[PDB]
Amino acid sequence: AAMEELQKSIGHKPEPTDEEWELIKTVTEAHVATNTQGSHWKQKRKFLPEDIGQKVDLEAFSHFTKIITPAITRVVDFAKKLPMFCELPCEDQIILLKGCCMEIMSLRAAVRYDPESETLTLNGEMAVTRGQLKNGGLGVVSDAIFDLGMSLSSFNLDDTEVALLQAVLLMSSDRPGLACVERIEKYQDSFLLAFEHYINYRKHHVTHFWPKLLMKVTDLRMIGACHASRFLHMKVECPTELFPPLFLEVFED
Ligand SMILES: O=C(O)Cc1cc(I)c(Oc2ccc(O)c(I)c2)c(I)c1
Ligand SMILES: [As]
Ligand SMILES: [As]
Ligand SMILES: [As]
Ligand SMILES: [As]
Ligand SMILES: [As]
Ligand SMILES: [As]
Repeated sequence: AAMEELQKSIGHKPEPTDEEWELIKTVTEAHVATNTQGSHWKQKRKFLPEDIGQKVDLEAFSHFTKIITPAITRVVDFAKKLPMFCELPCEDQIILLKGCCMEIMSLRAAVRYDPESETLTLNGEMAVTRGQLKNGGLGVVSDAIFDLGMSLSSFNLDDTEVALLQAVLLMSSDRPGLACVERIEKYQDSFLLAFEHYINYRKHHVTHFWPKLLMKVTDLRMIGACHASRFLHMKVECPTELFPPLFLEVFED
């Protein structure tokens, strides 16, 4: 903990300390419990009819918002199982959640990318294509998520890495309106540090793994920001009635 810089300067790659291993277990379990069973959506997935999602294709949009509420609640459930999140005020809770929701949902869809069928599986239950997701309301956001998915294939991420990534997205102190900024940053730094150490232990046969991984954090933030804009365009090209209450609550002030 106190011998970070010096440990790096020598050339050693510090692995998780006992305190961090404990933190890693909590976050991983948090993710695993609120996410689909690994390597299961593959056999249980259902491809969306090729005729849907071939303006906003309201039919495809319909199919997506039908399962969007559970996807969102899974993210709240994840956040709930992290003590650091619970230590925070109600106002900060909501702000943090409204800001990372689409970032985490996208990472989750992205890691369930299948190069064979060239599809993503939403909620591990609905296999969709780039065009289908694009026409269903996401526009270029679909492109961004699929591009992310194709890229993540080489990273070979496990439940721990995806979980830590989600924790880093969640604890974003720059979220506007936050009140407990400096402690939300302490939490994030803590996650980032356990994360880097986890990566050293994992030793991916990939060059500059950590920095490349960090760039993904930025891409996920962009996907989120970009989706905020896609939501505005949705409220115009879509019947207000096809917007589940929680969907509206989380993305719009
Ligand atoms: O797969 C998961 O667990 C989470 C997940 C669930 C869904 I439904 C999803 O698609 C979206 C997201 C935002 C949006 O405005 C529209 I219309 C569709 C994505 I991307 C990810
Ligand atoms: As709680
Ligand atoms: As509140
Ligand atoms: As509470
Ligand atoms: As505070
Ligand atoms: As974009
Ligand atoms: As955009």
